[PDB]
Amino acid sequence: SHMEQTWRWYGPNDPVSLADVRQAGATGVVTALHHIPNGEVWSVEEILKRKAIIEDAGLVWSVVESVPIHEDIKTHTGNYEQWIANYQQTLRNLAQCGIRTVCYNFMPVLDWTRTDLEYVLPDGSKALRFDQIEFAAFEMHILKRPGAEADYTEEEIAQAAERFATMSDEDKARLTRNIIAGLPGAEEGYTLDQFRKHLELYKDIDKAKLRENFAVFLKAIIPVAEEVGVRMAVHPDDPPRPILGLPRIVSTIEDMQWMVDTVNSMANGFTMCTGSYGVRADNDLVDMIKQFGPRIYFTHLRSTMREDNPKTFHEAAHLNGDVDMYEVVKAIVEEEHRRKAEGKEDLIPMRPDHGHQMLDDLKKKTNPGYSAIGRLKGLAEVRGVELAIQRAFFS
Ligand SMILES: [Cl-]
Ligand SMILES: [Mn+2]
Repeated sequence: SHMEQTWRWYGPNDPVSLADVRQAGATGVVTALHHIPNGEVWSVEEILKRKAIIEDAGLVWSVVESVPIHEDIKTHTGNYEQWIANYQQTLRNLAQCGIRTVCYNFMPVLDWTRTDLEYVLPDGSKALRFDQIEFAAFEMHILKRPGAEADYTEEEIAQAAERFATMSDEDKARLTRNIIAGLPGAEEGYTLDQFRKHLELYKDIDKAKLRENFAVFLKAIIPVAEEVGVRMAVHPDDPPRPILGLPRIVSTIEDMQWMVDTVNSMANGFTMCTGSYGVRADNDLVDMIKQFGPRIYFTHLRSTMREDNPKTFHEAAHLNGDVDMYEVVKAIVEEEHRRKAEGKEDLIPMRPDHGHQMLDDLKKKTNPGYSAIGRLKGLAEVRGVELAIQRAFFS
């Protein structure tokens, strides 16, 4: 109702139109210049072009998701210094164009990851799924990573071998593409061989080293963001665990603390993605929001559901997953009101993030799962929750 409601739109080629976005009840658009090569400067011309198209539809461009971080920066090799300078200039250009919140991530090699993009739920809608056994089967029988076995239980290893033996040729190829070709919003994509040799760049990069590399990026980027009035909002790892023998360092409350300890500036902030942090039961989403609320500049309000094997999860309906959406939204609302009591008024933009593929969208080739109807539904659900919290607690 007064909640800042935003919606990820991929641009002119997105099958979801800006008219769909408005009718969904979003007033803001989340987007990026996906056609601009990784690490290159986003020009004022290109930024203003996307901005104009959005304003044309009676919308505003609210949040950038994402400005991609080149792999050279993550490995601290090659042309990292130039890429950093370009990132800095991109932020200057964005700010000069009046776009002041930037979502980004530091997931190395792979971005957000699923094994199944067409998982049929009991109601017939399709969800995204990370099947731990499918993922083990890929790692040990397709990628054949030495020695991936350490990441798994004896039971999971046995189940993987069995799942792999039931897979058709096409099952194996589709599983592979699902994991490495890049899901919607990802700025990296690989063939199996490209992927395998890219992994080698990380043989001596452990959690501590990757943090060092991230610190270099942050200490260079944040003062620029602060100088120009842009706020940075880091997106968590998805899933928030170390996969493929690579570290993942934006997964827990300790990682959040590490980022604040590393760069104190308030320009160094967070995207509270409840779908990603909520994958693992030991993340206390409400406490995360209570402790880091002043630095939360963007939220993704969706839910996953852990299955019998707690590392297996699929995307749930927004109000029916592991995320206690009531408590999460209450905490966000409480944070917005404490800003207002500090004499400010600084709303936290949200987007529904992912939705199930349902109704008319089932007959379509969609961006997984950035179909419109399921995301409209999640947005409507959270809108209702937030409105009632506002009235129950802040009227
Ligand atoms: Cl969205
Ligand atoms: Mn998210």
